Amino acid sequence: GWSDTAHGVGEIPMKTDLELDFSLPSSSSYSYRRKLTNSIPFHFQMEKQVIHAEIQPLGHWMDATFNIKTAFHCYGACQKYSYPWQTSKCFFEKDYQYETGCNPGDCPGCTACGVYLDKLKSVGKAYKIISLKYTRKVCIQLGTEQTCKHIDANDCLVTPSVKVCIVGTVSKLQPSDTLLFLGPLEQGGIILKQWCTTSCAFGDPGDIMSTPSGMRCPEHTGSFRKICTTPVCEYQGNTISGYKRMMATKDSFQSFNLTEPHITTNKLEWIDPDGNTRDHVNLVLNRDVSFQDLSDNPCKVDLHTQAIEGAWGSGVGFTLTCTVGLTECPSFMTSIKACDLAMCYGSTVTNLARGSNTVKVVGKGGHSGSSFKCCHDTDCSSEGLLASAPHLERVT
Amino acid sequence: GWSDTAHGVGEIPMKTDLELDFSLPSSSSYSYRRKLTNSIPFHFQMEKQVIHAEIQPLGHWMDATFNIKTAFHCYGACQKYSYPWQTSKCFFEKDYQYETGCNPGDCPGCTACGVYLDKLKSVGKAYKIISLKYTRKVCIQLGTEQTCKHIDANDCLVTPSVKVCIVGTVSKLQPSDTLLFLGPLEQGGIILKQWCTTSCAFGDPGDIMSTPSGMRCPEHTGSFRKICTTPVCEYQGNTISGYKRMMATKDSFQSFNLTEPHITTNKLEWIDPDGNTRDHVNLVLNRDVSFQDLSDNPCKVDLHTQAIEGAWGSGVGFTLTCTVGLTECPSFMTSIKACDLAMCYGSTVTNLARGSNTVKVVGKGGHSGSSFKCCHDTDCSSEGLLASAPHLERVT
Amino acid sequence: GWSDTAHGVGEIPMKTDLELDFSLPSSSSYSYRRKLTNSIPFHFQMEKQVIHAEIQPLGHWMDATFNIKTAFHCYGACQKYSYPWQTSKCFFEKDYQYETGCNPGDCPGCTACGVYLDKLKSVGKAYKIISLKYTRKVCIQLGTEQTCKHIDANDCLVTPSVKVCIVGTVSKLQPSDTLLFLGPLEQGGIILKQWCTTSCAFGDPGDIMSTPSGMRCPEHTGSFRKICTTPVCEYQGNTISGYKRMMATKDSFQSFNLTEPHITTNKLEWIDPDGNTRDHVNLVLNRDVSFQDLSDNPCKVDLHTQAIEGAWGSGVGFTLTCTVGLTECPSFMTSIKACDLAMCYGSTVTNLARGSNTVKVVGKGGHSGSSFKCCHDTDCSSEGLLASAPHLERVT
Ligand SMILES: *[C@@H]1O[C@H](CO)[C@@H](O[C@@H]2O[C@H](CO)[C@@H](O[C@@H]3O[C@H](CO[C@H]4O[C@H](CO)[C@@H](O)[C@H](O)[C@@H]4O)[C@@H](O)[C@H](O)[C@@H]3O)[C@H](O)[C@H]2NC(C)=O)[C@H](O)[C@H]1NC(C)=O
Ligand SMILES: *[C@@H]1O[C@H](CO)[C@@H](O[C@@H]2O[C@H](CO)[C@@H](O[C@@H]3O[C@H](CO[C@H]4O[C@H](CO)[C@@H](O)[C@H](O)[C@@H]4O)[C@@H](O)[C@H](O)[C@@H]3O)[C@H](O)[C@H]2NC(C)=O)[C@H](O)[C@H]1NC(C)=O
Ligand SMILES: *[C@@H]1O[C@H](CO)[C@@H](O[C@@H]2O[C@H](CO)[C@@H](O[C@@H]3O[C@H](CO[C@H]4O[C@H](CO)[C@@H](O)[C@H](O)[C@@H]4O)[C@@H](O)[C@H](O)[C@@H]3O)[C@H](O)[C@H]2NC(C)=O)[C@H](O)[C@H]1NC(C)=O
Repeated sequence: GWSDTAHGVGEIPMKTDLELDFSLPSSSSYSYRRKLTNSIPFHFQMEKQVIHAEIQPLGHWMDATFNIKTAFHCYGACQKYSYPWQTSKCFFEKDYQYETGCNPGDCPGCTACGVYLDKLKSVGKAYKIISLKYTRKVCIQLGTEQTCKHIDANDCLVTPSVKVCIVGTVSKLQPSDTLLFLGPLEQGGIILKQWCTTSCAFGDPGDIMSTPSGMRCPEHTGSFRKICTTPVCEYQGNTISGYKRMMATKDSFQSFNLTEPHITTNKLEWIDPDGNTRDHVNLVLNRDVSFQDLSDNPCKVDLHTQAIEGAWGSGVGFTLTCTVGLTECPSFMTSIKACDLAMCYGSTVTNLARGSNTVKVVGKGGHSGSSFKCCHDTDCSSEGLLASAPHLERVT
Repeated sequence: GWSDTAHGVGEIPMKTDLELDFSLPSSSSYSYRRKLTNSIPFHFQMEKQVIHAEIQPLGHWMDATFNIKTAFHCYGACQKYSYPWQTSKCFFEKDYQYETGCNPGDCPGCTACGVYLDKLKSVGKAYKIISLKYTRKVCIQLGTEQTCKHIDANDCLVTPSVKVCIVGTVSKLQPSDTLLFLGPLEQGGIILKQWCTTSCAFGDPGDIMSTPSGMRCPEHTGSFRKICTTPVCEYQGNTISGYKRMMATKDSFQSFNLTEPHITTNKLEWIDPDGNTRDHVNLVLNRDVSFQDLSDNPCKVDLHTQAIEGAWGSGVGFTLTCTVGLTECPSFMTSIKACDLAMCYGSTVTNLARGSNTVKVVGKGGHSGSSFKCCHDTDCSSEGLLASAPHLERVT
Repeated sequence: GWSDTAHGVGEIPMKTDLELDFSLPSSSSYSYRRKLTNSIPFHFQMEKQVIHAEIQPLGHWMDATFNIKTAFHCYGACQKYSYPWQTSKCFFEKDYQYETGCNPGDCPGCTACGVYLDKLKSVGKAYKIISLKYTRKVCIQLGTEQTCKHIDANDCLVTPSVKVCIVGTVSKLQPSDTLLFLGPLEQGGIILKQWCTTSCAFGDPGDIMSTPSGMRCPEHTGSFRKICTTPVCEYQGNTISGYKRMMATKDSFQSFNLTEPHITTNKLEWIDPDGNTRDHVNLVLNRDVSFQDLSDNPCKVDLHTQAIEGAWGSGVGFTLTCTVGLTECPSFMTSIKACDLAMCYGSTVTNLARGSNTVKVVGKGGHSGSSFKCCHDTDCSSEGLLASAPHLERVT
């Protein structure tokens, strides 16, 4: 039956006017100009590849000094007086109250132990990658008709007589990677496969995180001990911060650079300047009547967003229930996408029958204000649906 | 010399009857029907891509409550009486016996500390990915001759006059990834790059694991302390379970969905419903006498499984020593595979000489009952060999 | 304008003499011989793929036994006497001096605790992967003119009349992976995604590391306690070494084998014997005057290395400032590379104008003696620059 999922052409090579087959750096453009005989001008322009990363913003990674202080007062109870470290942003406290052999002179009590972090200094911003999308802008002008589109990696553009396909194993960054920028985005980031998430301890990568909703403080896994002169508190645990431990071995981690980067709340956009990342590009110009666009179809698709579940800004994603009506075709195998005002975040291939169908699409990314709509090609539903906030909370 | 490792054709494009070049979603089929002139019917059917993951079954991940109880009895010795927590599936015990200042009234002893987990609830099944294989079923009918085969990704099918090649960077899942299904497989899983393996502590991802051979209990890394009234036990360590720590930040991890999934002891089979994963498909129909199958060869290959070492169900794999006899050809460069009744798990390219050769193939996956045989194309040895059980034991 | 970044050709398929399109194992060669009519001999030889991994050498991973000893002497002070474990390569010490109820008989003192590791045995060498590069040697002989080059994956070779392109999702190993060889390289390695780097504790993968600059000892995160007869030291912490914990579950990790491997200080070179890794190969022989090499250009490029910053042997890399003069062309979009005597480590695509330009290239890898030069094609600067030593130190 009919289907538009195949993005490509059927051709007779004998009838092909021109074929291009080359490898191009991701960071390179390409321009080709030849006059086609009848003279007909012909222009093929491919732009630099653009990386689109849906990111979770993690805030500022913090450096700090580890401190422990004892406070022994002979007065009654431990809670009745408070202690100097309790003004710190992050402190962990243990109180040895009404226990014993340990009384210093003049005291016939409370022994307050306190570990806290001060000299807090931001060392860079961190982002966790939800999804990655690689696109290139391609413009084709055959005579007086121009066609421009943004082509995804491993996808093809089909015009009445030109087919342009890209194929590239471009994938240095991975989803759920953690990007750390010690400076402005322009100066590049560091990829960290290890970054604390479910069990952030002091000294872990990402231990102290200054977020917009306040500070996020690491647990101290060491053990306390009361020494018995006035008692002194002792802590057996990690003293050195996660930042200092990473910088000491910093050259162990993978960097990645960014040219002209643009950033929003949930998305990072740049061009990778590494000229070694190459994809394969194939262009075929074939003006014969037998040059068939494989995606041609007389089918019509009506879209309505039925329901939504799941979260925005999540590597788990959201699930979008679509009501897809099909007319003018007995069946039609196609792709239905989840898109908002900005762009799309996921697609599902279904086999549609005459009449109404129900189609569920899993999207990944988006923000609080994204109104995700069911989309086909450039046709989306009239209405969109907001998703739930993502669960990204330390348990502490 | 001769060689069948190249899966493809040499053609004259002028003599090509038809060429198809398109990108297709992994989750999409494709059908093409054109009448070839002489009329000759021609049908090209490509099916959805099927993901084959050799998995290590890890059992049920468990949620639990952390408990600590003290038991002080004045009677002699600590071992002589046992304690209530010792019926729990997972408990860790420390006994302060015959030590000191700490005696409560009426006692002129044993102080039993016990941390244990109860309210154990299964929260999902977990699997570690050994290997990944992406296949598509392709059927070609030129006139009255039909050819169907399952093509691996980045491989080609060659018929007397048709060449079909697939090229796809399809690889979202990675080997040694950990898949967690909070529900039935149908409802999808979560990818976890961090999952405890060599040092499972309480609070780690995968801390409490209910396996078929019984329970697998996490270590508690905290420290004990006897407080001195009857003595009270104190524990400085993580109280919150790994499950609760992950759910609190669940939206941080990558999901993956599965359509019509099928599961065995060591293998998970499904179709990825994400329509954004696209591979490149190229078909060439060329009926000219100069259309040469590059893998054509008059060579004959005899197979015998010599020995085996290594383990089934292991990402390290097993090594299969093959005795490969070659006749009717001076040399022959080919691929020798390790396959069982179900399918194949690895292949090795060698350069064979006239007579007997020894060829070692590394396979990954399989199960206890798999009888791995040396195979060439569809020809395998008569006899197979069982492999060793995999070493997948916590040290505890 | 002009550009040589596109490695490929523009052709008329009708005028094509011969086209090859096949998939080949990475571990396979290929040879094709046909006589071209006028007879003209034609030879196309493709060699096995070669993996080039820039590695950071980590030294010998060590197995050990965990020991704890108490030393109580009644004499004055703890420092005045030293203790037997202090000859061990790795020991961690805690001294309970001048504290209290605990005095054994004949003593009216010092209680020395000592945890140490002995029976140290090397269990294998470990390497962290900086970067990966996949190359194949390809030779083309059309009549009396031969052209040989080493082609990178996803790149094309262009001769006056032949175009050879490779496209392959070949990427089992990943950058910043950790390779462990329990034996000689020939016998294969194990990939470890978890390998301690910023917080190496006893029991972590890679806990005890014998490096050329001496030993690297793990921290012991447990807690000490003085028991009160002469006092006994107690340690609550992990007793079992990282090696023993991995071997107990060894079959959980991914292996990779190596044929004829060659190793230097900063680079590992081999051929992957897995015959399932396949890339796509396309050859086009087209001797028509319209067969245009897309990289043809009359431009000339002068090179001078301006400055360098960053480190050799680092997954973060070094930044190379190049002075690139352009003559004979108004503009020229090209690739400028960072290479030393051995090979290249990175490239940057720029748009050059008439006259002098400044171009910054990020390289990854190299060694202490590498003199990195700015390069274009096979033309490099006369002078090179040394980079800084990488920061790869445990904080301890
Ligand atoms: C591609 O990305 C790379 C990583 O994102 C970029 O590397 C960065 O390049 C900058 C610019 O040179 C370096 O900054 C330099 O730092 C050194 C040393 O300073 C360090 O030490 C002091 C003292 O402890 C400390 O206070 C600093 O904060 C630093 O930690 C200075 O001497 C220089 O003058 C300059 O400030 C970065 O260090 C470096 N990043 C890393 C991780 O090494 C690279 O430049 C990018 N290249 C391009 C072309 O975009
Ligand atoms: C693709 O895969 C995704 C992940 O595998 C799928 O996401 C899952 O979708 C189901 C169906 O809606 C969700 O189940 C819902 O859960 C919410 C909330 O329940 C949670 O909280 C309660 C209370 O704490 C707890 O008891 C539960 O166990 C849950 O933890 C309910 O309100 C709903 O009625 C429904 O039960 C899953 O939560 C969700 N998974 C995740 C990880 O979020 C997705 O549906 C798949 N899509 C397709 C098309 O296959
Ligand atoms: C591809 O790579 C694989 C991994 O690098 C290779 O697997 C290795 O193959 C060798 C050769 O057979 C095995 O060595 C064998 O070990 C067993 C058991 O010995 C173990 O136990 C003892 C006692 O505890 C201990 O002392 C040893 O050190 C071992 O830990 C012996 O019975 C055999 O005689 C032989 O020595 C390796 O064990 C195995 N590696 C792993 C991780 O299992 C594989 O051979 C490679 N194949 C090719 C074709 O290159």
